[PDB]
Amino acid sequence: ASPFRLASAGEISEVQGILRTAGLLGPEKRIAYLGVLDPARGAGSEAEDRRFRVFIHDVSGARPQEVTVSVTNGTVISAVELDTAATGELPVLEEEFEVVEQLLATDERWLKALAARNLDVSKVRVAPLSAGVFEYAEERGRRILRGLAFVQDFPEDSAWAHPVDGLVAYVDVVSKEVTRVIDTGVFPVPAEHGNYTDPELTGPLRTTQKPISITQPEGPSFTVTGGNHIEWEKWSLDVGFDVREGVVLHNIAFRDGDRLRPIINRASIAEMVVPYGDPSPIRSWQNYFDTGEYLVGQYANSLELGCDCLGDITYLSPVISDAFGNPREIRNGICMHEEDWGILAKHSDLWSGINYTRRNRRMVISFFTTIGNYDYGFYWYLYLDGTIEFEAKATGVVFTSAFPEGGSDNISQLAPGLGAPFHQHIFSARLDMAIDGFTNRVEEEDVVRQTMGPGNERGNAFSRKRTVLTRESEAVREADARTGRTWIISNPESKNRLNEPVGYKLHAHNQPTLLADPGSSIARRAAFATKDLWVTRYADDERYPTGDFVNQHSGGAGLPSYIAQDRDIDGQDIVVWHTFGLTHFPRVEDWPIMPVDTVGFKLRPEGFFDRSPVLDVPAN
Amino acid sequence: ASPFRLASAGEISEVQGILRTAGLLGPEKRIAYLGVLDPARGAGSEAEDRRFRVFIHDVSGARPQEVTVSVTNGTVISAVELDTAATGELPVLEEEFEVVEQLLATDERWLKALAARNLDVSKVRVAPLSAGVFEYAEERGRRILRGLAFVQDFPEDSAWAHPVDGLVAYVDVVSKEVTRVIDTGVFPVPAEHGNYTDPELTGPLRTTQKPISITQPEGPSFTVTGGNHIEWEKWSLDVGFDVREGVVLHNIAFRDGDRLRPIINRASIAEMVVPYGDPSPIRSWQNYFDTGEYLVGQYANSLELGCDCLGDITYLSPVISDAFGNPREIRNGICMHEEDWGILAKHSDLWSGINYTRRNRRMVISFFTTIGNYDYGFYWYLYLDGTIEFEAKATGVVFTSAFPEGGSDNISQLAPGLGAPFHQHIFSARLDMAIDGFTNRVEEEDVVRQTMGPGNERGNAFSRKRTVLTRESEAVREADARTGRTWIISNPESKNRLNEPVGYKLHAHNQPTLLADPGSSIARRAAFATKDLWVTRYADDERYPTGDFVNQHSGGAGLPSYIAQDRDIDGQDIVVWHTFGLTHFPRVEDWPIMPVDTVGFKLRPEGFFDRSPVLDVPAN
Ligand SMILES: [Cu+2]
Ligand SMILES: [Cu+2]
Ligand code: NA
Ligand code: NA
Ligand code: NA
Ligand code: NA
Repeated sequence: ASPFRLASAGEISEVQGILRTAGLLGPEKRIAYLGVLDPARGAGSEAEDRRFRVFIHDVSGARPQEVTVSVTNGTVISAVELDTAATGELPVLEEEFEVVEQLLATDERWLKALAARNLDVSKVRVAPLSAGVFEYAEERGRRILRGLAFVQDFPEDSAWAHPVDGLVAYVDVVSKEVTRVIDTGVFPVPAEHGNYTDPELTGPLRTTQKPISITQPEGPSFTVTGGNHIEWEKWSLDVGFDVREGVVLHNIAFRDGDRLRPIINRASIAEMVVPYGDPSPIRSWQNYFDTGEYLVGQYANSLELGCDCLGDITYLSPVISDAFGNPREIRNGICMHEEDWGILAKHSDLWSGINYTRRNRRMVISFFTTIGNYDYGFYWYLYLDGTIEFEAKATGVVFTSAFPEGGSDNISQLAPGLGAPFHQHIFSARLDMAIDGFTNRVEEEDVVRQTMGPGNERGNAFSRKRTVLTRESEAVREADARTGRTWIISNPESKNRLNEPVGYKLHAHNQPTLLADPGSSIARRAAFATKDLWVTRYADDERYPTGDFVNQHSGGAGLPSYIAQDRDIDGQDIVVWHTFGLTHFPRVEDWPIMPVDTVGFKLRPEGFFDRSPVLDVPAN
Repeated sequence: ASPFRLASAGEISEVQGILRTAGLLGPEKRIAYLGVLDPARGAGSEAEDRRFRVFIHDVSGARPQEVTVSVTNGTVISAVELDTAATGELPVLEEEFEVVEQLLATDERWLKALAARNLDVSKVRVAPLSAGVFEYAEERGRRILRGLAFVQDFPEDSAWAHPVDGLVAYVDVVSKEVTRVIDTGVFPVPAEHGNYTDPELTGPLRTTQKPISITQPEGPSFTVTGGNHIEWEKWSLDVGFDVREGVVLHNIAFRDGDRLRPIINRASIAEMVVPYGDPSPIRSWQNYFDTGEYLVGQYANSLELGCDCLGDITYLSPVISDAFGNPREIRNGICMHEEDWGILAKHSDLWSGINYTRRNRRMVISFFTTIGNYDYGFYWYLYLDGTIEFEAKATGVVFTSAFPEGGSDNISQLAPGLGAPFHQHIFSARLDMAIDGFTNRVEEEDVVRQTMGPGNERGNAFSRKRTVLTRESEAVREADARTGRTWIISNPESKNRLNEPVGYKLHAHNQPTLLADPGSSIARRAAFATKDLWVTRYADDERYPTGDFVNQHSGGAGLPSYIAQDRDIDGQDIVVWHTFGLTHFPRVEDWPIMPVDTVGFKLRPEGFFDRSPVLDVPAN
């Protein structure tokens, strides 16, 4: 009955039927995106209407469409033709990936380039990459992918070990034309293999690791109701899944005595960009918007018990649409479990004689996605003490190139002749805040150093200052680790027992933001990534920091255009957008498969409760 | 047989006998510090000599002594009388703590102050705190403690809830004289209790938490030999224990094929300071050097199975000396165990068809100490992939004051009338490096942004720069989170298979350093805490960043005096000193007992290995 329930296979089948009957899903059409729309603000009328948003691509070159459907009523609500030269192309389709390699295999220029390198075309894999927007006027309004080549010596070989540098091609995937083949010169193809399951590379496997057995003899402490509603240790939330964003958390609330207190209305990773920092023309266009261009949810892994998720695991299997509107289940795509998390609180008191220890735990909600060579884990954590944390885990195989003789300022060497270009992995968390309700504000908190003198005669005092962000034009903020800068989201109309506004503090990791020149194409298309924190006034249609149609969009859409409205955010329905990421200079230890590295953020209560919220945790 | 073995009870008993026979341990003497000396450089002669360093206090006012003893030979090696007005006082003795409250109970000024507040002297606990060095000329060369008062309503009451503000006393603990009683005015004593085991405060305990059972059916994967030598998943190290520093790690090495490769010769937390930022004269002198003044090892907790350490736990019970030279065992003072640590590496490859997942784990070595109201956990972690990490966990009860009517810029309000002064908790990690041997150097690595233009026509390139620190005078460095600053410790004479020097990268958390005015007493005594990174040339006698005798030492000793030697550190035997800490603005949720907060650092391999070191981890 809950409006936040996961999409069912029956809903998706109904959407397909509604589109087909309306004449919108002929044999030339493909569904590039399908997802449920969240309820609009003020849904306290119970008048549920399950609506789906659909992007429809046409493989014959006709204009694509954006369509909204009500499965409750069985009707098309609206259908708009899209001018993609203006508003951006649709996300890349899984079926377009294979088109690139097949088209290049019959192009005379491509074959001549491979022949010069004595490579068998049957052994050459082509990575199909998003194109971005650069200097090529003929690409405006066309669906382009760019291809980079790797050699696979045999069917089980890791092609990433054998990049074909000096060569790139551009492909129009609708007209099925190779527009350009660029050959800047022959580089040796690195010859060492990177097969991390080959015994010749691994050596004998270790026999020293003894089992760690994690079990829950009475079952887990959380309950799942209505398919996706979780209650755990005073937390309450709904676990959503969207094919673009992946796991989405709704209605995060905490049961404080007899009050269910809201904290976050919607939390998601709303974009993630991977920009490459190699100025070679073979790769200087390379920027992945994994969320906006590729849709990270549709490549979610099925997670295996004992290997991917260890312990007493509860799975969710979300349903998405394939390109024809058929429902597809991602079996065991989301893992949920609780974990011991060390000591929560401890004190041995000399005067009272009381020794006190309590243990912490966290609830984990995670999924893993694979986009070509990279694999990303998305982890949401809820702690007993009210802390909320996100962590991204980056692994997989690094993207490779030749390593030039005489070295490089922009590429690491991993093996003889094998390079890995510098790059970043940058995420945008969209936090639609609801601290004790929807009237919220953001304050920036800095440490304040004080000078020795009157009133501070021993020169020991220090303080802090808080600055309220009152309008969107002043709500674009940068980190300052040296001054301990954090941001507090508070509710000025809801006070704790000390008559202070209740709040939550955002703690960032203070990693570098986007490094590209501010005049670059990527800085314009990924403007969100140039600043650590943005605050906007909530609006139904302001969903992504990069806009709705990211693929081949010329720039400026999303957050820079939203904040130009300069709306009041002082005690209003607000959304916090936090940029955070990893700057990756690959090391030898990242090859041939990369150990996990992590980045994230957390929010901790700041006078939200009237005292510690974990006094009622038992001794265990 | 190993020279790095823990001190035995028999060794300590022999030290006592040697001191007694030499006439150095009469009834007026107290042992303020006793610990084993590490082998000197070049101990490859097997000529083992177990030597102990002893600080001997005299309760009659005679000069204290520093003594070195050889238990192997049964001799006093050297004995030096100390001029404490010059070189500092000895660490505080546990037995001096009770002297303060007892002496004040008979002082007419103290009793008049308590009578004005209608407090029963039998209910007034006095926190005995280190004195530092301020404006009081009569304290030079005397052993002073300062006392702050708290009311205990009944024997099991938490006195911290009832600070007696406006009152402080200074006590000469040798002459047993109260030198000064300062009463700046009557503040109401906060009346709410803070008894976190009282059902009236906790409410009914939760019944919702189901058990998490962590077991190892075949036992743990590590072995312990010689009492304290650990081998685990290619790591090798010795776990030491010192009464001042606590757990010390020796001879950290990694088995790479058939070579045992050193990484760190000695790792320890060599100082930790807690400066308070309240300018009230009642507290503006308040700075704890928990390591140098109090000795954190002697207050180590006995850790309980299932509560403090969960899983298959191996304990060490270190032995220390009491004040009379008798051995005292800290039963179950160190916990050692391995922990599952999520996913290590993962890739699902479209082209090869191979799906690959491996799980990570870490070895944990920890102890917990209690100093008055605060409790600190010290955690060392070793990971499968070569990462080394330290984490401090801060909990206990925050130090309190009155909350002034009309508020404060330097104190948080926790409850009606109850304040908590702002403060920091700052640690110094001393890392005596040995990356593939002792010829090491430090490079500072910054991200480099590049301008769009020739050679970078699309404005996407970025790079990095490394600066070698060649002399101690240029080796005092500050963090810069915005430029992604890290430090690399490398061995220029040991190269990986790509002909690059092997190295390890230090990743800091980039938290604020010491906030006090640079002209303050604490900035002079804790100079190490004003900068994030120091590099010195190894020397036997340069052990602590604050010097040997921290208590009431006027300042300048330790790191600032060491680096004035301006020694060569470019490919030499070097020591890295890393400052890191927490800046604590207490929140309501920290009261009445504080949930754990954490800070730390980590070191990751940087071309130390020829490829990923965890290819031989099995599928599990
Ligand atoms: Cu990367
Ligand atoms: Cu603190
Ligand atoms: Na446009
Ligand atoms: Na909001
Ligand atoms: Na002095
Ligand atoms: Na060294």
